[PDB]
Amino acid sequence: TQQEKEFLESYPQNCPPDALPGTPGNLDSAQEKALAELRKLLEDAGFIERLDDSTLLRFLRARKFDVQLAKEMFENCEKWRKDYGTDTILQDFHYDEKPLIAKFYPQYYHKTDKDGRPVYFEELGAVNLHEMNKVTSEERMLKNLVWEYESVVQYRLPACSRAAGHLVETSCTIMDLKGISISSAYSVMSYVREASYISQNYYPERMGKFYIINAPFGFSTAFRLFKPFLDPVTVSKIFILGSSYQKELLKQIPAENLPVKFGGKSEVDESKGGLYLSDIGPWRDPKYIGPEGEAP
Ligand SMILES: COC(=O)[C@@H]1C[C@H]2c3ccc([N+](=O)[O-])c4c3[C@H](C[C@@H]2N(C)C1)CN4C(=O)OCC(Cl)(Cl)Cl
Repeated sequence: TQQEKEFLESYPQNCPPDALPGTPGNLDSAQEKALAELRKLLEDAGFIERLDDSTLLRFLRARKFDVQLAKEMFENCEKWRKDYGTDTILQDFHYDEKPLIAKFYPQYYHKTDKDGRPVYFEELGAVNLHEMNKVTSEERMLKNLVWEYESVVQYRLPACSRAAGHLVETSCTIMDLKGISISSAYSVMSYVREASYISQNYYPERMGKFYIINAPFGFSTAFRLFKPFLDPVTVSKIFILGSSYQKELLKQIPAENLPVKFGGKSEVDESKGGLYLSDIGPWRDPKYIGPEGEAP
């Protein structure tokens, strides 16, 4: 439609030249041929939405540029979007529980990284599902996850792209394991498995950086010993850190963007919900909000 054209022209469209190959603005002739092919197949099948360069190149990158497999992945995602109701979830779903249960599984976005990525915080080690299940269900926790993802697509990434001066496609995740136990790890395992399935199949190439902090000794030790056998791309994206994580985070996230509790300088009003109920970032700055309007 013409409104989506205005939306896609409302923010920078190119990744920086030193980003990964196959990203927007950094295609060779082979990759460019694959995008046009993939696009032709999907139009011929009757798809109209989500055929912009950024979306298609993400599915291509997830399947090593195999057009047929990327089309299959796109078709699986679109089927889920119809069954789950994802295209209207921002209107349909209302997580009014959140103020009651946020402290039992803290999840919040807060500002951006040095590359413009919105930073997502998950205090998994604090999880208390026994108390969380008094108020809400796992199905509603997953709806809230998809709601956030959709809010990242529609609102946070376009604002982050404008604030950074280049296309921003991905998040930066900080997962805090402080307080995790074997018991609580098993309790959250079903949720995490569902979340990962959704992320990997329906949001490919949206993970930019993933930091685990306060990892227990045995978990941390395994990654240290197997890091040499891991893809150097993987090693640049995924970090398993112990209790001295502050300096590593500050290399990735400006001090004024990183919350105090994690070694930064960024502060929020603890009397008005604190970080758990906050959603601070460029997507709340009118200078960086385009025709999509401001996020809910
Ligand atoms: C619209 O896009 C968004 O809103 C992003 C998408 C989301 C995401 C996409 C894909 C994967 N993924 O491909 O797997 C993945 C995530 C998780 C974190 C990301 N953001 C917090 C939100 C982490 N994540 C994952 O599963 O974590 C396990 C590993 Cl493999 Cl990193 Cl240890």
